[PDB]
Amino acid sequence: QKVTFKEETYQLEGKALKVGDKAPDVKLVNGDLQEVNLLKQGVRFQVVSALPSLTGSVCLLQAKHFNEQTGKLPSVSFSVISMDLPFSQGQIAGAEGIKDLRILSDFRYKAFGENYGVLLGKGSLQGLLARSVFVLDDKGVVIYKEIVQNILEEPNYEALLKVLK
Ligand SMILES: *c1nc(C)n(CCO)c1N
Ligand code: NA
Repeated sequence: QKVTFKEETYQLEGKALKVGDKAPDVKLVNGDLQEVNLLKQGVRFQVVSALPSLTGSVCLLQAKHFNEQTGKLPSVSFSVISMDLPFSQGQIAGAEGIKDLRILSDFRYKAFGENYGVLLGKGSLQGLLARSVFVLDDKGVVIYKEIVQNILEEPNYEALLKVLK
C-alpha cells in the first residue's frame, strides 16, 4: 500500500494489519506523561485515529464533537494518536477547547506505528504516522481499517459511522 503527500510517495513501515486480525496492544504516553495500553479494557467499539501531526489538523477540529457522540453510544471509545509530544498535544487540544479526549503520543516506542503498519518511511514525513483509522472490538480484533491514500485528506466519514451502527 502506497500513501501520497504532494510530490512524495511513501512505503508504509511496520507490519500490515487486516480486518479480522488481532491488533496487538501497544504502549503509548498520555497528557499526564503516564504510559497507557491502547486497547481499553471491556469497550466493544474502539476507534483509533492516527495523524502525521495534530497541529491545525481537521481531526482536531471535529474531535470535541465526535468524542461527545461516541461517548453517549454504548461501549464506544475514541483515541487520537500522533508522534507529537503530549505537552504540544495537550496545548493544541486545550487551545481548541477539547476536554477529556484520549489523545496519545507514539513518540517513546513508535509501537503503534510499527505494529499497525502506518509508520511513514523515507521522505519529508519519515517517522510520522500515516493518516489512518481502525475500529477494534474488546478482543483487539480489527473490525474496520482505513489508511487514507492522500495523507492530507480525511478518512471516509460515512464508512466509519456505519460501523458504529
Ligand atoms: C479525528 N479523526 C477522525 C476519524 N475523527 C472523527 C471524524 O471527525 C476525528 N475527530
Ligand atoms: Na473511514
